[PDB]
Amino acid sequence: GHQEVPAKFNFASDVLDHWADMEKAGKRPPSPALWWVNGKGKELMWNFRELSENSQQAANVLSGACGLQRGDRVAVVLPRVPEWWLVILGCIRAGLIFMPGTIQMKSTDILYRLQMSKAKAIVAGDEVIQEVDTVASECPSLRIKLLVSEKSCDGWLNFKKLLNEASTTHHCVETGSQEASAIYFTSGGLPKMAEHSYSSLGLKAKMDAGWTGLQASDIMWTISDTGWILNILCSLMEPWALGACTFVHLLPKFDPLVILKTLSSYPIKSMMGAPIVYRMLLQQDLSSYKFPHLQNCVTVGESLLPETLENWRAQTGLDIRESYGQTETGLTCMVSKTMKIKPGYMGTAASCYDVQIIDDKGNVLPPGTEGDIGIRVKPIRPIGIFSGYVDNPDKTAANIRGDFWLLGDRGIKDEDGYFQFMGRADDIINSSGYRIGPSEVENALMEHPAVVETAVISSPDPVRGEVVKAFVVLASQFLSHDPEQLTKELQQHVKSVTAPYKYPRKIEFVLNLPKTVTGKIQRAKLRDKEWK
Ligand SMILES: [Mg+2]
Repeated sequence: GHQEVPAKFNFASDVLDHWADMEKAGKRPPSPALWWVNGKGKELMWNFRELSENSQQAANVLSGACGLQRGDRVAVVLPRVPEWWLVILGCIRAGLIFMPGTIQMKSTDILYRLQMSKAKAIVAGDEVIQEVDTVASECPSLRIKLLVSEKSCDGWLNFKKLLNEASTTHHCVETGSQEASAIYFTSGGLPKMAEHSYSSLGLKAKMDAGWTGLQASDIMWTISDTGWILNILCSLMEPWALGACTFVHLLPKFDPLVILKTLSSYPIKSMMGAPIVYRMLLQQDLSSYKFPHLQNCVTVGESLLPETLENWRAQTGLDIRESYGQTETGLTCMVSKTMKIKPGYMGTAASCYDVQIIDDKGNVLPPGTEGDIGIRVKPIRPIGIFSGYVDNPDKTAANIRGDFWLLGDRGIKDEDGYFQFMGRADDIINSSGYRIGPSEVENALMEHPAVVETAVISSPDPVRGEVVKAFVVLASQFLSHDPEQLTKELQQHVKSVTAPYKYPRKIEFVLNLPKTVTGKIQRAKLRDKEWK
């Protein structure tokens, strides 16, 4: 379709500079925008005027000292240091396409991203420059290497010193609402470049703002890798749309006790994290570290188990409000602060998204019927949807069904419009003309004492083309058991707790299962290998 958006939009000029201006005018006291701590005694805080000044300095470093021009792509690979926030704002101000990536990336990942994006610059931290420098020389478009570090390195520009020398006045580029602001690499096959516009990030953020329950004089802590689109949406835009403060902890180790201590030691009122953050915190006896100031707990990235919600309510007296989204769509469904929580449901449509469950032809289905979760993008493409996969309109096309952008997830919608996540459509198993969800099978296997962990996928079958296969991590108590007899026992066990057509006709015992950094089982990785 197409959009109904203002011609121009820029988050820095249209949002952040408002708050800076308000301070300058005495219309609001100097208010914290960014509070950073390293957990080792170093803290730093910018009010909105200082944030504006310092990010105008960043824009000047980038546009002036490094000569990056409007439309230039800037890889950003930083830990959780304030310079990530300054650099991203710097790019927004200067009209540069920022391309965030994780500080954990290896040189192969870096080479692929730099080459695929034809990035003209990389802004990197100490911890990744050795990896970058192994491959930087094979990226002919890469002209600028900006290092954020307390030290200098030959061949790298010293960002922090350049920042200090830069002018605090930068004329914000009058960016178009639909002009490219960022590229986030997915994994859809090989990683795709999801391009977002100034409006699909910033304007959408402005419209979503406060769904978390955050208010103007509050502090939000989003716990995120700086490379994840979560970081732009919730660490940067949500609080700043509201003129609230974003709290950032270096959090060099994902240390649940550091997290608890932090929540307990700072006046943090809202937090966002992946469900694993909450499950980890629940592995603590939270009771030595009360956090009475915390009011709002939100989560995205994985299904929030009803048990986790229950057990967080138990221990903290707080809700966890779930949200749902992907790189291409940002915040798609959420439980906002005023909405009742339905355990196992991820809420209702964002923000002028029309989210529906749709059938294989693209028709809206009635409540209670499983289909494909989609966002209506015809006749009008809503604000918040990405602009397309860069250099790949076919892959963008392939994900549109009728009037709908397919998220790739199955779902059901209840009577009040709440969505229940029913798994990745690509994880459904097609055996002997039956569709089989892996979750029921995995859940079945999990009831058995021998099974500590399991992942159920398709396996190519001689006789039936595709079969149900289970990878199982054994309880140590069953390591001694006969693999063949145990295999028949588990199948007998599944045949007997679910429709027998669902049972795993193959079982492989493994010592671990591949998982994301947020602890999600990577079934596609297992399925890939499993098909030669
Ligand atoms: Mg068990």
